[PDB]
Amino acid sequence: LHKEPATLIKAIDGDTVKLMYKGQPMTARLLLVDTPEFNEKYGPEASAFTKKMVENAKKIEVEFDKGQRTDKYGRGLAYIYADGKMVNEALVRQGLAKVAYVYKGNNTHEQLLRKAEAQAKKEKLNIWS
Ligand SMILES: Cc1cn([C@H]2C[C@H](OP(=O)(O)O)[C@@H](COP(=O)(O)O)O2)c(=O)[nH]c1=O
Ligand SMILES: [Ca+2]
Repeated sequence: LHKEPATLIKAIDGDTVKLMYKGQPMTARLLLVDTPEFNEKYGPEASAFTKKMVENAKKIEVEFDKGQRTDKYGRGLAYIYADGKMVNEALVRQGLAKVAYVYKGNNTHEQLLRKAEAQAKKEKLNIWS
């Protein structure tokens, strides 16, 4: 896998961000995770976390996995990094997302995110509290 540069356009919610990628807008949905809806517990906290992470980054990168790059709603599917830190992993490690939507052939970072989830769960953080 490889990390490609992109520019933040706007944060959207806990697991969706709008990026300028190769000069065109992309609504990127984070691979392998599920954040609560804004009307669910920890929803606002998940949105706030991702917004702060992407808005404070000097450098955002997009990394597609090996399988499909667009979902059935027209969103890009990727791992997003903010100054070298993966947003997908950070959300999970904070108990603000669960590992979810794990489809064959787009699951490179599955083990990594499940490690994170295990720690968040042990710590009873947020969703796991
Ligand atoms: C993360 C991810 C979501 N999706 C789709 C599945 C869900 O639509 P379906 O329920 O109609 O199958 C939806 C959930 O997105 P959100 O959690 O953003 O609402 O996004 C993918 O198809 N592939 C993915 O890798
Ligand atoms: Ca969601």
